Amino acid sequence: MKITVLVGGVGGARFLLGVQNLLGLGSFADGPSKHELTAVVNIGDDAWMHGVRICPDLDTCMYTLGGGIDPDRGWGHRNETWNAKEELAAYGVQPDWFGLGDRDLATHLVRSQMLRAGYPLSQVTEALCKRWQPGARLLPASDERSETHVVITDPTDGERRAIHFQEWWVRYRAKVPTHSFAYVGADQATAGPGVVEAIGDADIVLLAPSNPVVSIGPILQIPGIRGALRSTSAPVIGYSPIIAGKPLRGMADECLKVIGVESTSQAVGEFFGARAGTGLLDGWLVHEGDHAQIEGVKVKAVPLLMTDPEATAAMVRAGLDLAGVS
Amino acid sequence: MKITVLVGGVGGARFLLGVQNLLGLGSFADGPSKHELTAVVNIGDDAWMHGVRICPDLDTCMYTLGGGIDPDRGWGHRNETWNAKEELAAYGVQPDWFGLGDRDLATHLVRSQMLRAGYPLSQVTEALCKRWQPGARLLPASDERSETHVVITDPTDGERRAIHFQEWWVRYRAKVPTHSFAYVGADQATAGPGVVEAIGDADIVLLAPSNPVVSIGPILQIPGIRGALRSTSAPVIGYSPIIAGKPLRGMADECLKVIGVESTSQAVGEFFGARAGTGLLDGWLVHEGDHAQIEGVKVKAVPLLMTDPEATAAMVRAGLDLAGVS
Ligand SMILES: Nc1nc2c(ncn2[C@@H]2O[C@H](COP(=O)(O)OP(=O)(O)O)[C@@H](O)[C@H]2O)c(=O)[nH]1
Ligand SMILES: Nc1nc2c(ncn2[C@@H]2O[C@H](COP(=O)(O)OP(=O)(O)O)[C@@H](O)[C@H]2O)c(=O)[nH]1
Ligand SMILES: [Ca+2]
Ligand SMILES: [Ca+2]
Ligand SMILES: [Ca+2]
Repeated sequence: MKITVLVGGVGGARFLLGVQNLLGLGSFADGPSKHELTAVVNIGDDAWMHGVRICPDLDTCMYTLGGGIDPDRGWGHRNETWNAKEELAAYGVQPDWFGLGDRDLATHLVRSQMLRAGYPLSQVTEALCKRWQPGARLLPASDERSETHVVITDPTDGERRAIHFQEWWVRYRAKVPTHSFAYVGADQATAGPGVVEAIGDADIVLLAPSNPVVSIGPILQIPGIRGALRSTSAPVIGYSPIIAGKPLRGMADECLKVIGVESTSQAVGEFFGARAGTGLLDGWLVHEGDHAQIEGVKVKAVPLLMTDPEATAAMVRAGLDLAGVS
Repeated sequence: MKITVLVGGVGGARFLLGVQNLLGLGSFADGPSKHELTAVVNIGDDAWMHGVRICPDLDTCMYTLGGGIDPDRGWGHRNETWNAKEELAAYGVQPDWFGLGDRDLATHLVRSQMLRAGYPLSQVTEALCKRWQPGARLLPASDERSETHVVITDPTDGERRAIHFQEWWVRYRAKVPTHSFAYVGADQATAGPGVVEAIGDADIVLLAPSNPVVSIGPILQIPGIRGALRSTSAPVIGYSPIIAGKPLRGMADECLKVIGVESTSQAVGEFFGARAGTGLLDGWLVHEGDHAQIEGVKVKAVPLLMTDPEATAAMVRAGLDLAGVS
């Protein structure tokens, strides 16, 4: 009755909604349910901005599962203003690095106050979730700092520099040469409380169809997490993030391009690799029409579009079935 | 050429406007400036709230002189939203009695980030004033903490408790039994950069008609400040904050009664005292019709209402005339 999903970004929050819908959790619950859902959440995008600690992936899961996301825009709070961001721009600090809405900042004020008072991020999340009540256990992949940076050629002096992923995404992406990722702090981090337990005891471990390099990937750089994934008796089912068939055939993933990986279901599959060898996957699900073949990994094409909680629920069901878990 | 004024918040900023209008400074500038205005600003109400440092008196002066104060509000940004505050409330956090505005939060966020990075308050203030361009030098009375505390009878248990001025002023509105004030940190606080020099090199020092107990008084408890005022070659001219029979906005009547001082123009003058003896004053201006007399103190009744910058400008000149300053 126990599911563990590794998540990051808007895509990860959407996948958890599918999981909740399938198992009657959170907003989809009718009576109190038979299953518990644990999310291991990326902290690679977390940063200190304007003296406050911002954790996007944990916040997006928490807001999404708590029913706080504006349905029209698809991100942020309902009835959101950006007045504090406006005054910051007048002050001269750069505030486009993250949405930084007024309602959003309240979360940041509360979290930063707890962190300064000695509460670890996992407990900070528990405290916020008492209000949001997402219907899932949102575990930060670590309580220690592990921030995704991008190494660029700085155009002001030609030097290699690491830039926080969020600054790279708004300002430098596609505008200067970019050489690699750095996981600043990862080597000094331990897996967050209950993360290795959640991976160890699960009936199944699901990799949401999030960005492989910068959403799932950074979770894997946290010491101990990869080991828990390679050892657990639970089947490990991955979902491909590559959806073909778009107008003009789509665009390659920019973060995959940094590490030189093609934007195909086959390449992302090899990226995570086979548990039978040195990799992470037992199963790899791809969208209708797509193909992959990887020595040791069971691949199945099924509809992989998170159109709505009901479509996402079907996708989760295809994961359980391919694992052989009920 | 050089004016130094000691100020509180709304009263202090309004008086500073009169000085600027008289001397063509700031928003009143109309050609090359011939005088420089320095404000020594109360830091007694400064507090850490929701993890950010609030400097009310410094901000009011800065907002007012910078044209960012909605006239109807009297303090705070114009077109101000309280969304973040509403969210803070949704989260169940304390203190819930103290409203932080969305536009106002940006000031606090920038100040807090800089103070935590090792910047002193004087440097933070100049940094903030580069945007606002107040047309005056806003000197925090100290860069060290010097916070006004209040001894009350707590109405929930009948026990004596000390509380920060913000709780006394904002939460209870001075309507709880109040026994004394404490200037916690004043003896340990060094006079802020340029504050002693501003008092020393001034042609005239003006005590603005701000709260005497909780606005001007707390400045005078900073050991260096009091010494400079009785030491400086400049005449020291004070303005009574009490208009006999004319209740003025604020709680100067409540704060005077705590220290056992009568609410009359003569009484506040006596509180500040005469430089000829143990005091600070050379001159004391009271409203037309009021009668006062302090041995060693030149007293003159003049129109003392800050209805608009021009009336205040007159009030400034009445100071200069009574001093004998051009
Ligand atoms: N398979 C699949 N992937 C999706 C779908 N919607 C979004 N994605 C993936 O979700 C990823 C979004 O990155 P994510 O880790 O969630 O961070 P985000 O940009 O904040 O959403 C993209 O790489 C997409 O390929 C979907 O319906 N199906
Ligand atoms: N003489 C005089 N005093 C005034 C006038 N308007 C307000 N005040 C005084 O200004 C004081 C507030 O100044 P201050 O302490 O700087 O304001 P706060 O910091 O916002 O409380 C009040 O206690 C009033 O007595 C006026 O027109 N004339
Ligand atoms: Ca299509
Ligand atoms: Ca004040
Ligand atoms: Ca000190």
